[PDB]
Amino acid sequence: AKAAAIGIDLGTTYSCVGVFQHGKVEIIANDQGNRTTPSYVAFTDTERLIGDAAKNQVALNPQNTVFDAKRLIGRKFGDPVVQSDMKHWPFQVINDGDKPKVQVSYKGETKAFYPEEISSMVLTKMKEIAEAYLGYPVTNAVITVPAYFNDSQRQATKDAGVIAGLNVLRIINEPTAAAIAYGLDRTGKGERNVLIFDLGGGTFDVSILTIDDGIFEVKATAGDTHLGGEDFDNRLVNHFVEEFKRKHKKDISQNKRAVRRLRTACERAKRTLSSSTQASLEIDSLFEGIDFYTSITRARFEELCSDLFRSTLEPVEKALRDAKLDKAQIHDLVLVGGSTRIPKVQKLLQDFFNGRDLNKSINPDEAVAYGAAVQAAILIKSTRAAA
Ligand SMILES: Nc1ncnc2c1ncn2[C@@H]1O[C@H](CO)[C@@H](O)[C@H]1O
Ligand SMILES: [Mg+2]
Repeated sequence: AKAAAIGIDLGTTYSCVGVFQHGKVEIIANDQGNRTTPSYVAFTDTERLIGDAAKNQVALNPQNTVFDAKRLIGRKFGDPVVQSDMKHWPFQVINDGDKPKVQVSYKGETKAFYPEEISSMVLTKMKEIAEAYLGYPVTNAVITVPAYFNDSQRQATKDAGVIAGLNVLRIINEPTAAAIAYGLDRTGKGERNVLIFDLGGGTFDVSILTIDDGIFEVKATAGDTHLGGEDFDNRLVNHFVEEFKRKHKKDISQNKRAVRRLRTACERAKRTLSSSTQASLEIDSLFEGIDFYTSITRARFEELCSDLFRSTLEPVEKALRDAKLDKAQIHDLVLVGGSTRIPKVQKLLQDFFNGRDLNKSINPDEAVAYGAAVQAAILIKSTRAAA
């Protein structure tokens, strides 16, 4: 009779929704079969597109396709971070009372939205994905945020849930949700130190938590808000642009279609390289009707991104220093984020911890949502105590 509650990982680049029922979690696929959904919203003269449909039409509608709203949420327009990020976005960000708003063309009008309004559209889609699986309306949810988010950012995320028609049970930290997915808070009495290594599409976060009798304390947070999978895609694209120049004596960089098609093929070859030692790249008529059929080895990809992968250890060292803990004092190392599938990244972290095994038995893309779904199921319990 009681509807299930959902756990939502409201990500910078992608979001994910889960439900915990009968001792098991289901990470829910959307109608296109994807277990993760782009945190994108596109506006046209006739439609508001959310998720895959928005991301899939970004190439020709860059001014009216919004993404990265999580980088603006709960911040001031005057913030240096906001002014820097704006230089990289094709959509307009406006100033309304020292608060940023995204401005687009939508259904015949110029319209401006607060970041919480864009995130409420992403949350609306995640709610619908869950309702398609459950077969009934969903209202209760736990939403996750980065551990470094302040009160303004947490409140703006709750407001996004409220606008989406969701009752927000709690806002919980992303690394806490990942620890809950592994049941790390169920180890009973005694302090447990957990390091969460979160490398995603566009961000990198390291968090150290101490858990005692199910109570969490964030001991340190470090990372780089501008390091992730997209930076590795960028390195591959540069390598291929150079290769094309070498073979055909043409620079393909100015044709946006060629660069986009190359970037899309690069990202897929990158995924293959996590499972195979080689990946072929085949593109028909990339530039001036020339087919670009080539290959790349895992060793070459690792060389291309080597400095980026190595740089992930600096925040790990910093977090350990800030938490006042030695490497040997960390009980569990947990991998989160799609980019942690890269073998070289796992090797570097393992070597840093002198050969320690890494927790990766839960899909890295889904661990945060999984933990949020477990917490949501706990929070809606309303049993009266037996005599
Ligand atoms: N198997 C994989 N190997 C490497 N990167 C991956 C893999 N799966 C997903 N990613 C990356 O994780 C990020 C979040 O989806 C993206 O940058 C994506 O390219
Ligand atoms: Mg994330």
